[PDB]
Amino acid sequence: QNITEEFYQSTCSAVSKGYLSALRTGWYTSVITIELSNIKDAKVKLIKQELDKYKNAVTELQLLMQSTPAFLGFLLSVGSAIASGVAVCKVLHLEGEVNKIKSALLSTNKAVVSLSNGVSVLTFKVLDLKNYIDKQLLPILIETVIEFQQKNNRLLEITREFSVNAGVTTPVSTYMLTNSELLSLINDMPITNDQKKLMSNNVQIVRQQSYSIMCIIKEEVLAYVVQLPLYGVIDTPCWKLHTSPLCTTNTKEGSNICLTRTDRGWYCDNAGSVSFFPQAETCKVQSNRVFCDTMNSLTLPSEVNLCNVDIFNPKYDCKIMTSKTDVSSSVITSLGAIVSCYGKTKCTASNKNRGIIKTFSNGCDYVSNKGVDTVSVGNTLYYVNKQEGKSLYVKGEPIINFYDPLVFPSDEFDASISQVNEKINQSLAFI
Amino acid sequence: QNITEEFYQSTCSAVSKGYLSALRTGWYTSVITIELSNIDAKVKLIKQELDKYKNAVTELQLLMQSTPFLGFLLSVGSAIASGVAVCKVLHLEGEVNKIKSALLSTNKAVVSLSNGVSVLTFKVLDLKNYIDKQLLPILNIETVIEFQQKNNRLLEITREFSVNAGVTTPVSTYMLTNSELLSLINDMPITNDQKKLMSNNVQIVRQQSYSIMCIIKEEVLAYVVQLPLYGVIDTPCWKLHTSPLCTTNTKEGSNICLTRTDRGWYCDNAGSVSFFPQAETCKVQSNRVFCDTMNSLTLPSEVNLCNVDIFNPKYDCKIMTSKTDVSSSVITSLGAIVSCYGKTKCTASNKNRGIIKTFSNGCDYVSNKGVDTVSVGNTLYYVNKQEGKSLYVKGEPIINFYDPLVFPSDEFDASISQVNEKINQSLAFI
Amino acid sequence: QNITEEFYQSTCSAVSKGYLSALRTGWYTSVITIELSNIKDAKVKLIKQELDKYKNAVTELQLLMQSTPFLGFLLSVGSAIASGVAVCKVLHLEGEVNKIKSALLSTNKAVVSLSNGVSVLTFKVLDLKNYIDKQLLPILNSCSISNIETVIEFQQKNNRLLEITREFSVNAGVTTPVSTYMLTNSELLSLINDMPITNDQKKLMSNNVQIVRQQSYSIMCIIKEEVLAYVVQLPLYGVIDTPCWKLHTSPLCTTNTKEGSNICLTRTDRGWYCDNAGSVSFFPQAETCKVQSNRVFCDTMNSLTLPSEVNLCNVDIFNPKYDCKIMTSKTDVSSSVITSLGAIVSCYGKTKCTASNKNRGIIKTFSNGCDYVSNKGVDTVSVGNTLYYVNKQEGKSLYVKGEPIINFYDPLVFPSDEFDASISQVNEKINQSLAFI
Ligand SMILES: *[C@@H]1O[C@H](CO)[C@@H](O)[C@H](O)[C@H]1NC(C)=O
Repeated sequence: QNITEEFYQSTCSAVSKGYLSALRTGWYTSVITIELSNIKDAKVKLIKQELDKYKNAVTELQLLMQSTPAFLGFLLSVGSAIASGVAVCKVLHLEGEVNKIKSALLSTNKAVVSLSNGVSVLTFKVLDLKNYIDKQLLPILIETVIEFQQKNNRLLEITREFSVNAGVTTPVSTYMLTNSELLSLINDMPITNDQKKLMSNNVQIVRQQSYSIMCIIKEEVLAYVVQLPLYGVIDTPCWKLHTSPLCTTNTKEGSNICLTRTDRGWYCDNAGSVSFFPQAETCKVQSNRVFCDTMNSLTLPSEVNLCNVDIFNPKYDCKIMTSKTDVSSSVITSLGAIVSCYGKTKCTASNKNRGIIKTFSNGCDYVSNKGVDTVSVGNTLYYVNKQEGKSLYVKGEPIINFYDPLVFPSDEFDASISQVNEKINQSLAFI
Repeated sequence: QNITEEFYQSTCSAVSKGYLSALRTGWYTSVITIELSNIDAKVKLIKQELDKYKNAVTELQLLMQSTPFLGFLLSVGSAIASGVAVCKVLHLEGEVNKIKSALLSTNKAVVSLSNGVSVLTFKVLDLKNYIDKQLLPILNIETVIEFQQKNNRLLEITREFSVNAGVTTPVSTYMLTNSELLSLINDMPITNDQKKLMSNNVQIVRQQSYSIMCIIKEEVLAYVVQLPLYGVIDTPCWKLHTSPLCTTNTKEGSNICLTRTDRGWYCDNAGSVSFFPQAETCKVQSNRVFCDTMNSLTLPSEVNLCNVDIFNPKYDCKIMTSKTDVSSSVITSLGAIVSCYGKTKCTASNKNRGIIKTFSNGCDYVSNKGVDTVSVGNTLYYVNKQEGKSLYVKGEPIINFYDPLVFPSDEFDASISQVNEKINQSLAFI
Repeated sequence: QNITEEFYQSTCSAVSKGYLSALRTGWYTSVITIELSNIKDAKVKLIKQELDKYKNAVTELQLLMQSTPFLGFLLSVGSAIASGVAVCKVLHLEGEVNKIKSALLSTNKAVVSLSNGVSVLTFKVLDLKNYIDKQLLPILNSCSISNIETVIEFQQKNNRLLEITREFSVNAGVTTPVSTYMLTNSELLSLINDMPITNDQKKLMSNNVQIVRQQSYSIMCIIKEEVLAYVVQLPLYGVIDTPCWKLHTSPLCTTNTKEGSNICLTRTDRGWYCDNAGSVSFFPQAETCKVQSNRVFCDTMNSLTLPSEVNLCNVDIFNPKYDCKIMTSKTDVSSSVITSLGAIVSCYGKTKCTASNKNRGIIKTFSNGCDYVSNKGVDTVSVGNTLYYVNKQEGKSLYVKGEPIINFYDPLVFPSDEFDASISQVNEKINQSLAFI
């Protein structure tokens, strides 16, 4: 859609608006099964070599079944992403539970099984090795050799991925679940029509946010749980907040005070509140849609958005940190770049065909990506995002000029506007 | 075994007891060798397949060139230093020849290196034998397939080493098969109790092992597999869960917070306590916790007193202060800690019965008995359904003992005594 | 070369000198293309099974094309693949793939001038349209082919496409390091050789191809007009052979008997330092650099540009030209730092801190405070219940004797728990506390 961005000179921050939400709120757990076979000349020797790989893969999966679960980011909660999948896997260890799946997939490769614990799970049979080995390889004991290696390949690959990932893999590979299997799983998933179209148009993002959990191998059946994301929040407004240090620009070194907004990250409207994602690298952006997981979020009142327009508003205590580290840095935003230039650092913005077109002076400034290709801060070169969108420069006096350095708390790790004001009042009273 | 858990309302923390230790204290380094060879429509497939072998050897030669809350207090070390030491020995003249001669008659031998380390040495793939007897005279489609199967493991080993800078972890089944690993464990010069432990957790051994690409010389490809030795076994371990503890005043901006920063895994070890500040560095198998002592801090055993009496004089319990009253939850072994502040909706529900506990402002705790999920704001967390008894130790939140006008807020890494010291300095000025 | 190291007892820090720089400063973007074909008995089942893998890989690549893209907290925020994504955005323009398609008609290697002006080297590393249209089209248009060699030849020919699709699928279309399937050694060396760079840069990249792979990105881009194109982003080393040094720091605390009365001080400016264009490139997280013997490969994106006077903090932490960065606390836990030619040991409380030889046992027992031991005769360092191995690399260590600067401060007014402070900031806070008295 229409992505916009506003830079606030007063607080050295920028907000990118125009995004749509796709927040993970639930999990769909499906049981993927592979039917195995009960096993007690140069060409035939190749079959036994390939058959030993099958026997080793089963043994490795048995050993694998034993060892298996069966800025403000430090404020996040502690949870287990695969807990719902582990619950389905625990049920499969009950007596007769695997037989239910085995009987449901006797005539077809796709059925809905109601487990004993009550969970109704869609179950696939993606590879039938019992059918192949018992009917094609059992009576014998070059086309058979080649056909066997291709058919047996998927079991070997699934075993390798599970082995080097403690039985839990993410993203879900095409060997764990092919595109046709995943798309058909999405189509028959008991979800909204908006969710079906969303997941179908973003199959890769679904893979990256899914888990494959090695579960059980019993009664000639290998079963693993594929945990797919359910996006219960769709098409609500999201915005990304970029922050950078804001310092005074006094010439004499060591007399400068700094202030940095610590509330950077992704913000999305969610159920009357705002889901705040402090580590923006945990979200995946597709054009104008941002895919996040609510497990990596903090639930904040919607008034937190007021800190972008008025950092001194009384309705929300805007979070900042203070220091005297006036080092130069840059933040590449969605439609531009924030440049915090201090000291003797060379800060420029250049175009690919013409060289330097803007020289940044001391302080915090901003340039849009229109006509700009790269930004240099010191000895480092940064490439700006070339995505289309309008940027708006909101002129304002840097709020750091409002503070007296003699009483400014110049080392607050995780403070706020009111917290700094309270400390100033205590220091001024002593004077 | 018997997993128990105690929640301390006074300090907003919980301890899960009943675990047994398995701490990595040493390394066993083994030298894994693959013997290499110095080098029609159907033969065109062989020459294409032979180039894959030739490129993998060339790639390994280029690879040989490139030689191999309180977590910020951890020490700086190299996990593969012991394996690299063995790899440095293999570059000496005649050192590879000893391994080459020791594996002439068998695929498994114990070689004493020049530096003194006695290492078990495997020959897992013999390509010189295959190439010299079947492919040398030729330069039958069955031979082509036989070559691809024999050469497959070398391509995979080269592939894994290439995208991992020559050091891979966990050790894949291509670096070391289960039979090779089990036989390596069986002939390892360790106790029979340690052999059974490593054999019953071979995958965990893989996850805590390293494969170090080493040398390719004199028709021999050698890489070092570094297996963990668990020198601390079956000592008591406990996990400490912490969550922010804040006052619950209605008027915004007048609240102070306090959080115990000493969360993580704790295990008894040689008269002291090994403290693992980042609990994600340990692997739990039922009631046994596998950690690496390299990710631990050695603390006096009196650190345990912080759970029963945070104001005890024997240990200065570590805390951090702030005014960030955001709501959060911690899923423990047998329950969940919920820090609910402001206007946040914090509840605990059953899937068939709905909400059974509504958390009020402050720090509280719910056991997993009858509870399936915990909701804090817009986030849903699932509790552990494992069986075990929880004990709720009623207590006045210690944050109520402090005067907010002199309370040192925004202390990044402080302690009980350190906060008291700043309060006395602030009170004296008044 | 000659690696040396100096330990400063006064500040509980060590500097390792003698390294040479190889800093990533720019990106070279090349377009790697694979020409694909438009496609409408026991063996025919094998060919169609292998043909379905080709068709499934193309579909997966299409879905993949749809979804297209101590002081480290002070580092700048950027996108490492922005330059490659910018080139990939150009390839979505009409007729842009056709230009590449026509430019690689006669050769497998050509320089294409894009519409926006960027000149990119373009490779054709695999021609599947040539194989399928000439060998597989007549067979399927009739069936029942009788020599099995064609089936094996097809799967081997199709193998590289399957692997590239697999790596791109489980990595969101961006892979790093660049595998040999994305770009073979022969392809990479020829790409390096024809890269319009200095001969010094060519020799450096050729002798360290693995580091080039590890510092490169492969970005899946577009699949259109029977052409699969992905962008490989290779590192440009614009800073070469300048002096580098690594600064190791450890907490420096007092050793008072009464518990809880001790103050601590730690230099926070640890990391890699390299001379660069009159300033110093400072890499606070040293784990982001790769060391090859005595050459250090870093990426400037993980660096801060500091004035060269920052080096004065190693010889005189109280110098007036640069405000040396420190942090203060009262956390007297024991820890160790393994340096290039030794080990720093901060031993506090009742912890057992020793340095031992495997054949000779303990040769140094550390007392309370911060000390240092060289790797001469030392194999391991033990702090508490943890064992660390020292580097056995040859080199001279110099012990710069000095009284620990923490003894210069009065604990009653010492500003404890300063998360990110400095020498001057601590002095300023002390002066305000002393004025109140
Ligand atoms: C302050 O000093 C007194 C003794 O003078 C001591 O009892 C107290 O614990 C100290 N701390 C506080 C917070 O009062």
